[PDB]
Amino acid sequence: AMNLIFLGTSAGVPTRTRNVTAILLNLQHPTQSGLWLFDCGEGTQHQLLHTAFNPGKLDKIFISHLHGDHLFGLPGLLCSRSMSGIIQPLTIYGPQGIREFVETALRISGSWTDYPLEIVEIGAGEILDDGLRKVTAYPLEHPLECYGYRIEEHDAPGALNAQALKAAGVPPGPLFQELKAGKTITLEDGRQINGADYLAAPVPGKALAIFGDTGPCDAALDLAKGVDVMVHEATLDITMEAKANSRGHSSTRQAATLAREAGVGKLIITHVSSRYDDKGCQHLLRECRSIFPATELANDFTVFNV
Amino acid sequence: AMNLIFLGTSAGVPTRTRNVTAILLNLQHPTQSGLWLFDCGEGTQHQLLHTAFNPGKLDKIFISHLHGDHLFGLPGLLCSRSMSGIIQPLTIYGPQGIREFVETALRISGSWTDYPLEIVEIGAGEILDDGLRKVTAYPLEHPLECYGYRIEEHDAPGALNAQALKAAGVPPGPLFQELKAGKTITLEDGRQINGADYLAAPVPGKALAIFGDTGPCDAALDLAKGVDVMVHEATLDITMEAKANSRGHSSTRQAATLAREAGVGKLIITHVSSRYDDKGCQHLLRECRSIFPATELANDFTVFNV
Ligand SMILES: [Zn+2]
Ligand SMILES: [Zn+2]
Ligand SMILES: [Zn+2]
Ligand SMILES: [Zn+2]
Repeated sequence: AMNLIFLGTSAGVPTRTRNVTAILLNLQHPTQSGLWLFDCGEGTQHQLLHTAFNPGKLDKIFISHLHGDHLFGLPGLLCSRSMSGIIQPLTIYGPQGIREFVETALRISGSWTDYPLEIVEIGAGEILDDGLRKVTAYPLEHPLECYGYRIEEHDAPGALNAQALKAAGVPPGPLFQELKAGKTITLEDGRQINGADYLAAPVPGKALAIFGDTGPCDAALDLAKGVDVMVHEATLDITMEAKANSRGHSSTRQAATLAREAGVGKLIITHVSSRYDDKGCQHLLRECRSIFPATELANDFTVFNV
Repeated sequence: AMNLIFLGTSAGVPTRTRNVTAILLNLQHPTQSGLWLFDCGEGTQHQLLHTAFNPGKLDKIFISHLHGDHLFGLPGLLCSRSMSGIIQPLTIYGPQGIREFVETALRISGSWTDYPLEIVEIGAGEILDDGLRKVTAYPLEHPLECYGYRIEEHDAPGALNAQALKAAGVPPGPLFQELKAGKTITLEDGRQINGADYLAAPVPGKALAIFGDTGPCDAALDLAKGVDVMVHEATLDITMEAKANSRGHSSTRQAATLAREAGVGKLIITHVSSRYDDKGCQHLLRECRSIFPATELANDFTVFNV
């Protein structure tokens, strides 16, 4: 369950090596094994096309903000989806204007969809409840209304300790069913056993925070708070922190420090400036690591376990 | 002077091997050495970025029609142009709606340009006169208003035959200047020489026809008429001619036959269906060739001399 597949990792504009923003979320569930997409910069559909993922599995698309490097690319994807035989329904979630944009693009281009498409203009707060996980939007600091997304899968109820029960005399099968239900079923050995003393340790869910572009901000800490994996931009190095901050971006240290401040398992930085070359990106990594060793650099097509 | 650089050659949707439509026209002139772009499907700017062409030289963009596979990609290019330091002015020519599309995209995405941008809603007829060449729009048969573009460079006035003059006694230099002007300057050898009898054979210009998507149509022959190079779609093979024609497309034979009918030097087919693989595209080529041997298959990044 839960995989991140980076399609684009470049700030603002594409480069020979990194395409603009798009992050894929593979949700491997027993009955919810679908695909989710966070952002859609130009070329996203191309990027996808080169992977073996089934474009049909993708059912939801979450846009953080409407800047070209996170949005242009969506109209083409929608048309390509339809031109394939995909008919599985699709839902887009994003800030106001998202609907006007998509509609206009489709209108003028003489396009449609042969699959039901639902566009949802969102705002801060819970966005949806899978029944298995919930997504929550958090407002960030950026030139355009921009949301971060916290994806949390509800905690799994603690399961019965089969071994402990077997140890206690309860045989597998018959009264096993009942003890499962909760019944305080008594044993032929003259002894009552309350299944509630064996349904131990209810495993907590995995927590993921995919941020939208942002400079330091209040809500930032909430989104991050103890999440397993935190995806955060690191557009510029420390010496450019002011430049970054002025445009709604964060510096290497700012991201790492927030990681630390929020006690998150792993930090994945992206949206790196086209100004830095491969080595420059390793220098960015070092900056983050020397303030939070558990940081990694995303790359086009790089994968991550939540 | 005059080069075609194909950026995308795929019908409707991108593929692992061919991107959607975009054709580059390199105009190498003594004082007009700029770049021209015909169509802008998604990924066009990416495609460009991988070539050594100076994106700054590009000053004009011609859109045949507004279908996504010829249009999405334009907004991203404009933003990237501006994000570089490009300031050289840019002009877009295309059917109605082109302006509304570009503007809306830029508005919603919170973008601008730091270079003057001129959008021009066109219709049939001459589009511009370079002074060196003229571009003319021709209406075609397709689900959306779609124009073909004839680019003709005016004929070069015949130059003076230096040799013939030297043969006739006229020395290089002095009276050479005058004979150039037209003066019937007389020679010391007692003899008048009218420069008009030496300014021989006025070389005709090169003629290029970049078609937009189309099924057979009346105007098609005009656009094509004797042009040096004819770029025409060949979306489907002969056995699919009806399917093709029903959607505003042409079959292999239809394109070749029009080539022949119009007496054009070379035929370059593109906008091939993602349905055909490499071999299938060679089968498409054969079809064209057996009705007009001078046909070639465009490929992403393939170049052509007009
Ligand atoms: Zn961005
Ligand atoms: Zn942004
Ligand atoms: Zn087309
Ligand atoms: Zn079309």
